Amino acid sequence: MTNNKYYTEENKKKVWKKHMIVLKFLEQPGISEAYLNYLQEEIHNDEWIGFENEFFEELTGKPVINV
Amino acid sequence: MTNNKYYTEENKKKVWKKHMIVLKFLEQPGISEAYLNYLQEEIHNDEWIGFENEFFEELTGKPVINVG
Ligand code: NI
Ligand code: NI
Repeated sequence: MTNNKYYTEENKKKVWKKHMIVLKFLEQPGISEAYLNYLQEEIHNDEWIGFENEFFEELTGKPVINV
Repeated sequence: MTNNKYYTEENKKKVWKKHMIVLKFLEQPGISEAYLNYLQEEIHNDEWIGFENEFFEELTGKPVINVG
């Protein structure tokens, strides 16, 4: 069974760093409130499956990572 | 700038999912533009030293990840 195309070490590193970039953006004024309102809207979208812990941590201001 | 002590598989999976959540937020009206503005203000900030490639891929709309 071929090795992963998507969830790869290089790609996990790239997402880690790009997530740092976006995270500083989310803390900007105006943007913060909109991210929050978006998160409140999205937890009720059943398009996401298996994402419950992450939505909660995001909604409650929990640290991104543990540690 | 990090020793990668918390760069663990569990945390990588967590950051993966969260970044998917945020990615859908960026596609909303207004937010993509605001994000590009932010990145433009941000390019010459020595806050992102060592982030150059990621920053550039983000600014030029290059894919989030590399399929191959
Ligand atoms: Ni609901
Ligand atoms: Ni510069």
